[PDB]
Amino acid sequence: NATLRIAAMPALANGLLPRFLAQFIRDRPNLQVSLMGLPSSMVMEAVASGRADIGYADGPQERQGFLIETRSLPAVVAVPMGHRLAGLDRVTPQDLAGERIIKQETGTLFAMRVEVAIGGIQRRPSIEVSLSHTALSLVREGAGIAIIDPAAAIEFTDRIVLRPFSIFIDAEFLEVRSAIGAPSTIVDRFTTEFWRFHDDLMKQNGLM
Amino acid sequence: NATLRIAAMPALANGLLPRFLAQFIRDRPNLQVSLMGLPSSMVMEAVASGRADIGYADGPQERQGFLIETRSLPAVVAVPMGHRLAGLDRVTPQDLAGERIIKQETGTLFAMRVEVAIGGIQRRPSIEVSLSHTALSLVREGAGIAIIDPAAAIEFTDRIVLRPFSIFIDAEFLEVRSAIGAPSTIVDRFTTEFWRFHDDLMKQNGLME
Repeated sequence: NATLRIAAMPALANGLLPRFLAQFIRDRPNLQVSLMGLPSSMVMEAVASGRADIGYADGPQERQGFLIETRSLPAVVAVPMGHRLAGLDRVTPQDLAGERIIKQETGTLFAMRVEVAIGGIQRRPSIEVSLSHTALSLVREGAGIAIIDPAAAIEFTDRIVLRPFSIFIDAEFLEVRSAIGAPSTIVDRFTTEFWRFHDDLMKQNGLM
Repeated sequence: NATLRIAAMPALANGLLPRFLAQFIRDRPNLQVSLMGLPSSMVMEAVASGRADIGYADGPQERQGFLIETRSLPAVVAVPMGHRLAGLDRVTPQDLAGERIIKQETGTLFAMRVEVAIGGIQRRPSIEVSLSHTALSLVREGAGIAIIDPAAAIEFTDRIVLRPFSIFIDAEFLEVRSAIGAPSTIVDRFTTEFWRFHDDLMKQNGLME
């Protein structure tokens, strides 16, 4: 009960999770925590094999053998400060014509659906990245714009403007636990308080 | 129709490279760039197979068949803003006594050597991570301390403090190119201009002398 082993996709594992963990451990100085950043596929493996107590991954995943909590967050467009797209309430694919859109080969279903959504839109030669965080870094430095999940965006909210994407595309987050896992109060408390933290943070910023 | 393909380890791929890339591409409007984050082992394969023009990996690495430029910088101690250790000139292992030191299990020789250097110090039950960026996030959020390479932590210096580590553990960065690969002026430009960008920034913060 003084053990908390977490496996998560690098998205949450590098943003919202360390942020919430910092608050969660204030009560518990003797708590031994492991926060491992893994691909979504290996996150499922870590939970199933018992190497991790909680798993966080990108949907979709096969549910057999797992207890799963889910969230769906609409796609948003991230633009530099003062960019003309900040003048809109809702950004369409056509509004991206002639922009330098950062392409994200992250391997998620979300990223793929996003790229086809803007498949016929004229654009300048891209910068193709492999991480959502890297894309946002380039937008912050003014190298272009990106289409993302809002959870990845929230730690860039000061130097970057967000707008809802006109195409209805949701990013699905999974909280994963083993259906035959060991009863744990600390895991119950963490998973419960994290979603509350997540939901409150997203709703406060008009992202949910 | 020039395309630049760069594979890099988390240390440079997450911070310094994107920041430099934004500057490098602004007056090259029709230049197409790919920046793929990969493990150091996969970076070597990316360069060896031609799937990447330039490679950036942790050291040491199998040199045979490559053209490699080397950087080596001392390990620094990353503490939260206003932490007690921020008032010290150098941080000794004994100075880290009773501190929450985020354990980094990244597979690098640097991180492994680091964990050996502080294995004789009694730490609080810390937080284990597999990503150096996760450790830096935790330091920023005030969750603990971390010994890390300066080039990966330089992007976090807005909210964290870097102090010299009294044990001289050097992180080795490699610029990797195919010895067989055809000559390229855009690559010659990027590689040398990046190192000047890297060196200047490290010197500006006393992380390089």
